[PDB]
Amino acid sequence: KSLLPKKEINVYIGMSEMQVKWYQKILEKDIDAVNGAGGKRESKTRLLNIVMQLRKCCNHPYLFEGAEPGPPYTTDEHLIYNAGKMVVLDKLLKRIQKQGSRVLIFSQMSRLLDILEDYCVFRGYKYCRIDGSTAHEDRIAAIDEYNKPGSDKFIFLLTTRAGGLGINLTTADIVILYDSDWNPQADLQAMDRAHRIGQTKQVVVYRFVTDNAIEEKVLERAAQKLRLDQLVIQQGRAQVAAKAAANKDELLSMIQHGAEKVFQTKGAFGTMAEKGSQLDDDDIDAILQAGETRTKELNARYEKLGIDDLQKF
Amino acid sequence: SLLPKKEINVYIGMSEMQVKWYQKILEKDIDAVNGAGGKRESKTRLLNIVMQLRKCCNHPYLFEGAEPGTTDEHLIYNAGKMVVLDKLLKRIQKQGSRVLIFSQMSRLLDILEDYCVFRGYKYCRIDGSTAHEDRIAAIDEYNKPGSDKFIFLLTTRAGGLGINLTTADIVILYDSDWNPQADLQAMDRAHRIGQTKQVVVYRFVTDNAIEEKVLERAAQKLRLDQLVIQQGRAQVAAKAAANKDELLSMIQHGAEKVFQTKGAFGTMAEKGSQDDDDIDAILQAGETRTKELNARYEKLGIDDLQKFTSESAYEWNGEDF
Amino acid sequence: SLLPKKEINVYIGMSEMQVKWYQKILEKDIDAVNGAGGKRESKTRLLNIVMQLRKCCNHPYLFEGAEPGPPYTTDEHLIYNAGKMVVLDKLLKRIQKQGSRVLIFSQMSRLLDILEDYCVFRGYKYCRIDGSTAHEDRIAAIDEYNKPGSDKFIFLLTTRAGGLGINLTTADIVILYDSDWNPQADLQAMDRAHRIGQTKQVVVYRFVTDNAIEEKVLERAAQKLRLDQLVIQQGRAQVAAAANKDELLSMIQHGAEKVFQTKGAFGTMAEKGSQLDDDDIDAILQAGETRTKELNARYEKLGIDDLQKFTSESAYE
Amino acid sequence: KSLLPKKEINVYIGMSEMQVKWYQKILEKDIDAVNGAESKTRLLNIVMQLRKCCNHPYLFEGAEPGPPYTTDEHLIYNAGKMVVLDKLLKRIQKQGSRVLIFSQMSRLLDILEDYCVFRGYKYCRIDGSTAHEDRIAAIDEYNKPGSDKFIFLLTTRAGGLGINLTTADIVILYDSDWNPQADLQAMDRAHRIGQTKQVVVYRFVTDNAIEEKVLERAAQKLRLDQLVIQQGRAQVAAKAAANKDELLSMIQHGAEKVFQTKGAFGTMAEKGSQLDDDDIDAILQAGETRTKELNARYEKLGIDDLQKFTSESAYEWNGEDFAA
Amino acid sequence: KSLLPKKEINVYIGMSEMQVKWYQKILEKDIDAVNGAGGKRESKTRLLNIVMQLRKCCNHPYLFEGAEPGPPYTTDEHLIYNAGKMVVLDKLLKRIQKQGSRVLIFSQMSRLLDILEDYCVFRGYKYCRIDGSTAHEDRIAAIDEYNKPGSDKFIFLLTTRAGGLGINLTTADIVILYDSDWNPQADLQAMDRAHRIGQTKQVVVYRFVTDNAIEEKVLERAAQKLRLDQLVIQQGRAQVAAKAAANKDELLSMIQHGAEKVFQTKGAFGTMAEKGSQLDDDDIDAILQAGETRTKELNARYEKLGIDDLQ
Amino acid sequence: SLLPKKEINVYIGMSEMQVKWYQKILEKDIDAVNGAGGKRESKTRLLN
Amino acid sequence: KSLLPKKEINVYIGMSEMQVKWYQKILEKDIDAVNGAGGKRESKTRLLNIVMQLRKCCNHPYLFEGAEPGPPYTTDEHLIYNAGKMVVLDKLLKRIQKQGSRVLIFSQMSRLLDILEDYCVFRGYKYCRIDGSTAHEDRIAAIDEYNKPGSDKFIFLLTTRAGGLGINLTTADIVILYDSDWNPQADLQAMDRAHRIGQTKQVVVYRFVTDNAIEEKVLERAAQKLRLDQLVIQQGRAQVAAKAAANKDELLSMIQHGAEKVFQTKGAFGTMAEKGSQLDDDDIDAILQAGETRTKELNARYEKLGIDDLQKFTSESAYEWNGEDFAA
Repeated sequence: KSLLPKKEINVYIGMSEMQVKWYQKILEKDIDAVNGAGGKRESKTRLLNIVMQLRKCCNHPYLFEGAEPGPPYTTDEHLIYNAGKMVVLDKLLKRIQKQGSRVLIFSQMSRLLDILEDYCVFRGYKYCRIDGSTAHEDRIAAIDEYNKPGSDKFIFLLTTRAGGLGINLTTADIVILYDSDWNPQADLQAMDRAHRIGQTKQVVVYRFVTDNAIEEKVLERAAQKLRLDQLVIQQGRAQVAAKAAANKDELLSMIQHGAEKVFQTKGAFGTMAEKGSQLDDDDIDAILQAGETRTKELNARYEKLGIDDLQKF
Repeated sequence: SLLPKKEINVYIGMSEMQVKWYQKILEKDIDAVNGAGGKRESKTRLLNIVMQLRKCCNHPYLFEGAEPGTTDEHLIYNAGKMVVLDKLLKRIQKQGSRVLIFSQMSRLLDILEDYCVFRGYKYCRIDGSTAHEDRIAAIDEYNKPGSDKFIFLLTTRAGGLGINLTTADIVILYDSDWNPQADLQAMDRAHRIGQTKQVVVYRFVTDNAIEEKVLERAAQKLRLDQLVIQQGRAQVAAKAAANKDELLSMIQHGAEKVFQTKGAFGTMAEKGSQDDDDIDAILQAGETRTKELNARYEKLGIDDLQKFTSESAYEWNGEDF
Repeated sequence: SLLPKKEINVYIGMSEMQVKWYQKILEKDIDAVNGAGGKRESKTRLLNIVMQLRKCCNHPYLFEGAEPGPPYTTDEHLIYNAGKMVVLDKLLKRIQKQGSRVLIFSQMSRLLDILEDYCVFRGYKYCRIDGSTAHEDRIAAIDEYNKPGSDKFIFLLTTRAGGLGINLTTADIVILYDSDWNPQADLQAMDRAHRIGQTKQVVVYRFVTDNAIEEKVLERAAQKLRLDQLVIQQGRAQVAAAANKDELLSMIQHGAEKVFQTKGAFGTMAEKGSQLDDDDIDAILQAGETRTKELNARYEKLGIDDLQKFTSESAYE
Repeated sequence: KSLLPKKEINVYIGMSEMQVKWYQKILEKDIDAVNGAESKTRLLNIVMQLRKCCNHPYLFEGAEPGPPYTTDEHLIYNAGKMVVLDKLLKRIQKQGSRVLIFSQMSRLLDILEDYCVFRGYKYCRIDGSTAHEDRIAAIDEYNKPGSDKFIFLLTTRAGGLGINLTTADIVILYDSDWNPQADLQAMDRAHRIGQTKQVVVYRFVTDNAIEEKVLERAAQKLRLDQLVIQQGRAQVAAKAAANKDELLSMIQHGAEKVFQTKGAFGTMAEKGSQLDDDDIDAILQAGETRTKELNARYEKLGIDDLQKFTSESAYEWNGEDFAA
Repeated sequence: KSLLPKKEINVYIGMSEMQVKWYQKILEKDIDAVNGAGGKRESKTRLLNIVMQLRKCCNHPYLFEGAEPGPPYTTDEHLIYNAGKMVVLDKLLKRIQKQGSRVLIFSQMSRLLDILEDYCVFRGYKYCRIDGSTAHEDRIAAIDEYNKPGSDKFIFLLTTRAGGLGINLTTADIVILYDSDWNPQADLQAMDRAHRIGQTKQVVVYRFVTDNAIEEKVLERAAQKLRLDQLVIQQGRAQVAAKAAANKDELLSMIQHGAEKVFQTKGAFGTMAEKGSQLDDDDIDAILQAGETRTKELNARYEKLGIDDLQ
Repeated sequence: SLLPKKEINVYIGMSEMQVKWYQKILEKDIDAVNGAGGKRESKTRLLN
Repeated sequence: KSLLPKKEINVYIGMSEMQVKWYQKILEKDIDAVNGAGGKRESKTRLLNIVMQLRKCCNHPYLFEGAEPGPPYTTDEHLIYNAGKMVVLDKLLKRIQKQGSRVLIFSQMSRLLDILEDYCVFRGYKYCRIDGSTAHEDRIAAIDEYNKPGSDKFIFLLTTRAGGLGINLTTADIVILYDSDWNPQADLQAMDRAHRIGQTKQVVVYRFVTDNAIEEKVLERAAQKLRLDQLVIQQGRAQVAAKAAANKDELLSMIQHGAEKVFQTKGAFGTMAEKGSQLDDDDIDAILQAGETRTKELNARYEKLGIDDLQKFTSESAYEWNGEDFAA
């Protein structure tokens, strides 16, 4: 049956004033690692921590303790306009529901799904959730709850880790990757819960990217890793074909090649029929001339082929 | 500087004698040739037809009873390659060049031995089923400064790895191997370190017969090998972890603007957190940047994606952040 | 057919003003220059000297209070106060005269700012990608310079700015004002114009301050570039260090015909017959050591291109 | 102290009439796989049987003349390597040299044990089934000054780490290991720190048989291991950052000439501030010249000539303990 | 949606006279390794050869050279009655087609699929084939052809290798494993080409097993590994729960436990309410006896559970 | 021979003073005891 | 020959007033990860940074930038009395030199050897050094020199992971592990530069451990992994013996067991000699009684051997050199 190609769209998002303060605070508390480096041994683990904190800031400031206005922590509109992605999500979901579409929202951080839960109740969105701490049959209980015909649920909150487990959620048609995994295949594996055989509608995948921040630069490395993985796949294909011996069909096409021309020939075959004896200096000069031309012709056909054009030969 | 090697295919016809044997081979198993065999069959009978046809393209005397019931001119003129070789060798000797000749079949080198005696050529020989000490002597005698020999008879996979015959400057592949590397390593006996002259390789290929089709399958296999070698860095770089240089560029990406900003960032600051039209402008501009990102990267080869070992050698900042 | 690019090091001196600043930088911390102090000192002190000498080899106006006193004008002193600017001025002039366009790369954005004032001073139409430049901006900057019949002439970039795979084949000359510490960075900047779609011969000019710090910087990068090539060229070695079918088949078939031929004993045994006087042993050891030398001297001299087994060798037929 | 380099000599050996019969029988009993037709498991069996035949026919059951099995000269003249070994050992003893004999197969050392008893050769043995206290009893009994022992039989993968038998100067590899690094450990039981005499290593190779082909494939992997070593050194140096001394040499370069300079420096001094086309042609001409000369100096540095810091080589012991 | 569970049935099959001759010949051509032993270094590699040949004999005698009646070859009923599995396959397919069912046929050996191709043509069965190492675009072309509405095909020949590629073949309802993979998950990966989301009918899987031969013994060893995979899966789940920290919901149950009874109490709590002072050692014996009683009871609740529960 | 160990849970009550403080703790944070915060609130409040 | 066993002695050291300030500064600048009294979700990557900084603090504060006194910067006595290990080392070396002993000093950090270099020159201590950035040409010019008779040298500074396999410095008798590796076998190699074949004197190894700090706890965690490696080694011994088939020596004792007693017997054997005919169940009660007695006795013999008593064929300890060479 017809499976429409998935529309994968990056939506670039800014940061709230609160996010800017925290993003600045994160960079400040390790400016020496940012400004220069330490011993190469030290810098890597020290920079890797900055990455996660900036990753958290791009997701939501409330992931940091004491950020949300002090106790009591009430769920109001502040939960949305204090995070850049929430503002985009709030209006994106409002349009998604009106067009009769159901949405899966994946995330790297379970504490962010916790934030999304308080938002869903604040807006009245019926939802399901698989964290990864979820047990085996509580997974299946949530899948069935969402896929049942005439379901009341609308959003399915998942961690990207628990997305690629062989679960099928074709009853949703829109995928929102709130943040991206470092392995592009893991994000690609999460998309294939809605865009797989069984889907009837157009799958649209929204990849939230905090523009002009660390998430925009990460997008370029994920773009590399997705391409290098594509090349390894191609090298395996060319390697299988290169290690492959001739088939029964391959041997036959070689034998029959020109066999008809031989059966017709009565006297002499080919270059011997032209001359056939006592090669003259000009006679060999013509063969070597025509041979070198045909030699260039053979090399030209295969030198222009390359990996991405493998399944021609 | 080592001059790149000239590789030239010499497409050659066949004699009247070869026509009869080529037809007899096609006839004694003609039902197999037209595709009659079942799929469960072995490859042996199909390969037997191939081996006999290649023998016919080399020299008809490879078949028992083919040669008339003496070493004379008929030895040269009853094989299309032998006619081409005879004048090609006579012209090679005059210009002072020395030649290596490779073959798949040791019994064809038996024919070339009688040829080199008929024409009075000095030669040595390594069947590859000779002996280590014997082929050491055959090598050194051919490379002896002031060598008497002119031709050197070899089978393609014979000498081993790294023997040196650079005192010869021309290589003739009487017939070709199934694996392109065996012929490629046969050329590299002459085209390797120490060669002072230009190495030229002649590949006898019987035109419009089976050997013309063997050449294209071997030409494919060489190209498939080249892509598997060339994309060898893909397995490495696809699993590599980020350098200090990589992580540093990730954290500093936009750090200048964030410090400069005293309100919010782009989407939120300008708009102020409040339209269908504003969001539809984001999805529009977002999808455009996605296409341009996909097109720019999904065309790339491994020359742009490969990470040199020297990049992790982070030494200083270009702009001291 | 894509022509191999021409890479040329252009060795440049320093103006009288640079020598003054170059001396001051060396003087203000002459202890570290002469290698004084403890060996426990962190790398920060020397690296700061490297930065200042690198800026000084680029342009003295990168130091505050260098440009002639207030008020500040943009004139010919912007050219003749830096040796690289003097060579670049006639080089750019000759580039436009021959109908060529040029990409100019740099490590420092504050230098591209200086080059901006130069391009406006000489009336050059130009584009700029900074690395501090938004995505949609540099897309338009790429397209502007790549438009057919483009007004622009010079493209100012930082060696890292654009990212992978951007195309600037509408230029055929590349000028590296200053070099990068890792050679792949500069090599990627040349391949902005030296890639598929480039019709004309790509020429790359690399400005190098002769007899100063940048000449010594360059040798190190050239070394690290040579190291990388040896690694990459030898990347096939570990996967080669199992056994093919043919490799196992050749081990069994080796000499098997001669075995079937033999009815009595094999070589050493047939000729001498399980009894060996001193002379026969002496030949065995002399023949072996001779074969041992020729075997070792043949393989210990080889390279990866001879040991590497093609994947098509597994296609046994 | 001065440690004389080891002399490694391949001793190419033929096969007795009995070996030829079995070698033919092995090839014939599976001539289908020998011909070319897919599982290497069928070939790996043929290889192992041929190695046994190159070593000794009595490793095959029913080969030795039927019961009773008597130890006589037939234990020697029915194996090509035994004939060479018996006269080699005889000369080794006459020149006052003692020999360690290694083998891949413990059942072959069993054959050598019966040989040593038949010839009156005092011996010791470490089989990798030998207790520590029994190993140390054999080591000392062989090394004690004025020792009576002459031959020491060991398995190549006995796995003794740091065993010292420097009181012997000759090592005989009856058959060869598939990993050349394992044999190099067996050599470095006599050729190690403590050795005073010239170490000579004899590697028995059955000429014109499977053992000769194995010998060539071992040299290929032996060279490939060297190439990996060199790629590793070139890799470490390529990722290495500059030292305080390396940064210092960069800073100090030309610093004296700058302090020496009163006016302008170099190009700006040679023709100041205004350059005609003749000036640019001279800079570009010398610049392209110095670029070619600079590249030529670095284009000549291959993997085989790299600055070694640690001095490992594929042709010396890994320090790796090969207990299989 | 409703996905009916798959019927997995082992079809135990005998051997033809020709198979017995070769099965004897294989066992005889190396009987000393079979009945006894060689060296532990020799025997294991030597036995692995015997296993591979015995499975070829259980599959089809024509896989051996010179076995098929003297060439020239022909496709007759001899191609069928000379292999036990083919005879059973011949009558099963005759019933399979009449009940309006289509079958995927897996095998470890492509040279056996080569035999099945000649069989399918000999009976007039429309088929497709995906061979281990078939080009990707050609590999896609058969999936689409077999699944297209109103398809002409009836049999789909596959290698167990080319099964687990993420291909979907739900338009068939019968799967025949001509022979079994040593890795039980590989055969289980082959069944899910038809028994997956999209299937509407009852999936039946026939696993051909040569009874009283090596293939029957493999069946026992393969079932053991199938259970060991379940045990590792269960150990992983039990490991995660042991590594898991308490929920906010778990902590809430800990705080609330007995909180209402504490608010209810006006004086002191259970043991201190019953007595409260330093009273008799009869009181301590009453607590310790009930304490040892509740401990035996408490341990009993959790010593009941097992790796198969986790609930 | 090592004798297996007798493991006994000995179940105990609280004094009148403890009941007071056990109530005072549950009272001074009665909202969290009833479960008031959203899923985003950290465990710190309940853990205390 | 007799190779005297190594004396491995942990010498516990305190911290200077300056070290305490930095140790406090390290803990305070990331106290939320240290406390674990709230969320306890904080990542390990944040702790690995705290661990690495506290290890530098235990070595020397001058590894932190801005610690050492501002201009004028001078190498004086403050290089010693600001680090607890330097104070102990300074007096340790003073006693070591007078008794005619030479010392190898190892370290995990090459930048610490830099501090030791300034220290060695400040006191007039002749030294050599191997970093792994010092070439083989320079290696043999110093190690093979250091051993030469009448050497002027007294101290040899090396990094624990210099990599030198088979480098032997038996002309030194004292090994100082200024700081410890997290793989004990890496420290074992550093010891086995002096405590190996060729040594004539008693090798003493001093392992500096900052008491009541992170270095004391690491030492206790190092003993666990060091102990667990012995168990892995011992389990391997039991595995090989369990997988071992019987040799002809094992088979011969089985055939010979009681064969003489059988050759001597001319009537019935054992139990059949007692009765032979099927007699009282008192006889079966006596056999089952005697059989159950011998069964418990057999179980007791093998239930009392257990691991750590497994027979030694190869002399590998977790407490001796791996044989592997370590490079950082």
